[PDB]
Amino acid sequence: RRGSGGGVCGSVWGQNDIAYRCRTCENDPTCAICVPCFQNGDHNSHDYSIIYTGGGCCDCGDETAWKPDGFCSNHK
Amino acid sequence: RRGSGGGVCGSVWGQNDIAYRCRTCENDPTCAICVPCFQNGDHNSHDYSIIYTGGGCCDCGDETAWKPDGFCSNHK
Ligand SMILES: [Mg+2]
Ligand SMILES: [Zn+2]
Ligand SMILES: [Zn+2]
Ligand SMILES: [Zn+2]
Ligand SMILES: [Zn+2]
Ligand SMILES: [Zn+2]
Ligand SMILES: [Zn+2]
Repeated sequence: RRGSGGGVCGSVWGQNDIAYRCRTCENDPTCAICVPCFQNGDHNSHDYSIIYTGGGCCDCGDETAWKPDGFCSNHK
Repeated sequence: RRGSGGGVCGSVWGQNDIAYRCRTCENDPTCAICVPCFQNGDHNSHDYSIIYTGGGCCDCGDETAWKPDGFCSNHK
């Protein structure tokens, strides 16, 4: 199966790449979205943080990993 | 175990690699098959599209991801 199937970002991170955690939007504490997806969505007043990913894939557009209100303009 | 052969393709994609979505053959909207397997199969009149994968692996030969009549000639 493909990582961007079903309208999901799936941008792939290297081990030391930064991304965003958003405690307001996440399904669980391992979820995260890429900086572009964060910047093209609405997380005003959310409890978000820049994190080091340890690799992985962006969850934006995946409703089983991230609340849809937290999707960016390209995956909403 | 082996990655390919044994009636399974398993080709692994990078983030930006293209592949084929075939809505006629897919088990679900996140499935995809690699360009060689698409070109070695029968998708005449199927509703297929070239897509960007976001990584992942080819579903050709995996009956839980892809209808067998959409398997290429090399993965049964
Ligand atoms: Mg036709
Ligand atoms: Zn993203
Ligand atoms: Zn997004
Ligand atoms: Zn948020
Ligand atoms: Zn293949
Ligand atoms: Zn094949
Ligand atoms: Zn097909």
